[PDB]
Amino acid sequence: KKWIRGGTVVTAADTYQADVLIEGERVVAIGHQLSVNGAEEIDATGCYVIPGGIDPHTHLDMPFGGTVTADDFFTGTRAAAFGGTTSIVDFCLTKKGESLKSAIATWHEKARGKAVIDYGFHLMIAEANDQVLEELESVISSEGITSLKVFMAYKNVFQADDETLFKTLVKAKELGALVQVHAENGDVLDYLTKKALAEGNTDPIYHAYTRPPEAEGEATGRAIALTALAGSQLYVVHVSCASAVQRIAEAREKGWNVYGETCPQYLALDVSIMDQPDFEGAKYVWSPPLREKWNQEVLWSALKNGILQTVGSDHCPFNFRGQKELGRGDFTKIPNGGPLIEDRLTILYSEGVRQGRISLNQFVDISSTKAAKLFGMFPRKGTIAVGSDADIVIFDPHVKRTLSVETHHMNVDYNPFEGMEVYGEVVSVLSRGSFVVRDKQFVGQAGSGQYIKRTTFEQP
Amino acid sequence: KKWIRGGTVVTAADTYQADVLIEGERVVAIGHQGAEEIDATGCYVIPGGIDPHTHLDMPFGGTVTADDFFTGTRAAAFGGTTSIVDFCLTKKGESLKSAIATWHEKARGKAVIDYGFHLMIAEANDQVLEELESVISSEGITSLKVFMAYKNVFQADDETLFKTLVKAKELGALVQVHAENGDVLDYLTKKALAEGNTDPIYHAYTRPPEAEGEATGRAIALTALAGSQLYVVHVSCASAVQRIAEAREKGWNVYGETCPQYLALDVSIMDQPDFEGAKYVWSPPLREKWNQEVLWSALKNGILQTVGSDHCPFNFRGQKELGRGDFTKIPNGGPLIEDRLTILYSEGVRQGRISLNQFVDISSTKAAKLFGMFPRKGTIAVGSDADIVIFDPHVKRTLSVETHHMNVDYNPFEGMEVYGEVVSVLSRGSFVVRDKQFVGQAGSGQYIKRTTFEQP
Ligand SMILES: [Mn+2]
Ligand SMILES: [Mn+2]
Ligand SMILES: [Mn+2]
Ligand SMILES: [Mn+2]
Repeated sequence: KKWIRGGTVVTAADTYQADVLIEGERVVAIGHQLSVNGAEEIDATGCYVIPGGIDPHTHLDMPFGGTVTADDFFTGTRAAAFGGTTSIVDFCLTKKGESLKSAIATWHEKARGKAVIDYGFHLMIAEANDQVLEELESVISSEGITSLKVFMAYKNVFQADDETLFKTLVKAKELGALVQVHAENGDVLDYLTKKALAEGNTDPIYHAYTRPPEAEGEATGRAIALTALAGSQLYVVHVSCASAVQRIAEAREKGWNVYGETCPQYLALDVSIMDQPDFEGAKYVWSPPLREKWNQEVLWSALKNGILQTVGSDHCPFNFRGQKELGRGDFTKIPNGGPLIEDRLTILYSEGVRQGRISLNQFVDISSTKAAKLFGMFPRKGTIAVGSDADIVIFDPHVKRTLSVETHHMNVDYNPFEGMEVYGEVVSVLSRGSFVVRDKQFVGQAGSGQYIKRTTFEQP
Repeated sequence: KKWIRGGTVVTAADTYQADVLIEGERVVAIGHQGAEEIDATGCYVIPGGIDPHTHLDMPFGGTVTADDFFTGTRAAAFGGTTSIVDFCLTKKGESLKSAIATWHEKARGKAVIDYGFHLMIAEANDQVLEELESVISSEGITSLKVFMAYKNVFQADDETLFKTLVKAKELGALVQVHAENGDVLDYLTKKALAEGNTDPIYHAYTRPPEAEGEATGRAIALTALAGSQLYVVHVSCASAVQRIAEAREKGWNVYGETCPQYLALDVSIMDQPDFEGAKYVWSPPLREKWNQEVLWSALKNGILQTVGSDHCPFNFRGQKELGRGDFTKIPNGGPLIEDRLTILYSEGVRQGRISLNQFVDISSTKAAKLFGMFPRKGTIAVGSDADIVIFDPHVKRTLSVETHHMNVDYNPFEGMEVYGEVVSVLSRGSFVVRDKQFVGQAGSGQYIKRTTFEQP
């Protein structure tokens, strides 16, 4: 038994002052004057009390290049916890000619004992031959997985043809699974990529100009069209640019079940930061690339008027030295990815709520709740109500602080928002009503995290 | 020397009454005040049809298209058209020159009217990208079909599609696309068989408009990315006109074509008892009647700008019969070459959807300027080849197999009451048809070597 009193609680809907009362793992009662017989106090006067961040886009301990992502399931989840997030959903990668159960098995072992907070998996689909379509039944029922990434880019590495894409959409309809897509046209990027090399433009900046917004717009559009044709449901990850928001809007006007996600870097960074003398642009090499500043407003507007509806990290980080160095000679060999898991929550807060782009209630919805409802964790996660796992987060909105590698908790040598002056700070984080962070101290234990078995798809 | 007097001449721009004067193969002077007279009092005098979408003597299935380059071009001439552009099909692992060679031989001696070639592109590996220079300079070819559908038969991936667009930019070639998503159609197709829906009607429901809208959108997006120029063939539905419109508003060089069947027929005609729907099996399929208005509006306000037949005909007996058991085997195609000109007239001008001037532009001129045959073809001016057509707008007549000139057992517009009739057709100032008689000779037709791309 724990007792948070003094807090102003904030959810996707409600904003009120009251004490919450946790017993075991779950919130149990909310109000004035509860029955707190002999239970641990926690003072939350002055602070906001909010549900835990859910971060539906994480690639922890992944290979990309012959090298692996810096954070593991321990370093990763900890950093998430530090930066306000209590539950992640990671991308289980399948390898053509692939026991689907054996890939999953691998991702479980990658977590077990390391993870401090709760976590779930998405399942990547490489080919959708008869073999794989069969296995999908097992996984949705037994293995607690009900969402499915298809990459339309990374040619000869992860890329899938329209066939795979469509068969997977129609199955997903049949089984009740959200399909997700990395919507860029591999084929046009490969050509532009191999051409820019032909001409000796090897700098990291040419990572951005070799995958123009027109190519995201196109694949997003395409993936929407098949979803329409299949009668299925879509979640475009990482929308970076206006060309795609346009395509998502358009479909959601015709009432189809299309969904959208950004990340902070597209909300808070632009291309100009890559044009930088020495290898400094490799800090920003990730896909889709950073875009022109015009697009930040459009992305924001979309979140605000409910056109996009979740925010993830796409945390996939690599060290500037040694790792992002593989590829001094050419940008194709820069492993693509950023360290974004930690600051996410608070940049949403500081740049968004605090400068009047979204409401405080939307900030929760956009970082926590809506991601639970799409990925079938609701109401175990993503809210403060009676029954809900006690994934609470006390949050002090008055602190002003500068984001930095000197002070962050991810296991990497840089921070893409290095130097950003920012409001808000994570005081304490509970996961199923146990401290992971207290007064900004790691009091958690490795292995405490539990796998979340998600339910099948249901609108919002 | 020939002398057409009494005519009211009609072009893409002009409408006036005057005598034109042909000498040799070319119009030579026009105006008021020992040469062969031809009376055109009462009739319209207009430039020859150009039909930029023909598949004459083509294989599809293990069978071939009914009309050859003789029967075909004659029928065109009968129905008002003087110059065609046919689709030279390339096979993977393909001497590009040898494919062309084959398409020349298919014509030589058979063709009665003038003709050119498009070049199909199957793969755009280094080999083929190299050859393309020879062809655009030497072989007179400056337009290129890539099919995005017919999986494992003609279909190209986005790679081939993009490379070709960027090369086209580089050489000055119009790229053309058949814009349906092969992949989604294959699934829907093999699924509709799984369930035992083998009637010809399921040809239409296995390739919904959404899939044309998609490939159209897609092929437009690459064009933007390549800075190259596009011509979507056969736009059948609103989903694609939408996509074309949108790009043209942003000022890219995207072009659009329909055919009469999509202006004048709808799906309901397929739902018909016995194998009668197979008469309408072709790709894209007939659409709901809502779309005909949208297509017509586009032509009118200059969103689409050309009209072709996609003439690719097969006999209802024996040939269309190939797939009584299942619609995948029905060779996809219609007999559309002959009536095209006059359905554009009667349904379009006559019922007040287009102007008389636009009728020429939409059937003749604009196709010349996009395919690089202008001003040799597609107008009545001093210098232009005398591909004239005397045209009587007052005749009422019923379109029928009993009376048509294509070498096939049916007519898809069979029974349509229609205004207008082709009296006489000149090709380079020689009669191909006189007072509705075939006075032409096989082999008289000449290959037209087209120039590179330039706007409009
Ligand atoms: Mn991605
Ligand atoms: Mn990702
Ligand atoms: Mn076609
Ligand atoms: Mn065709």
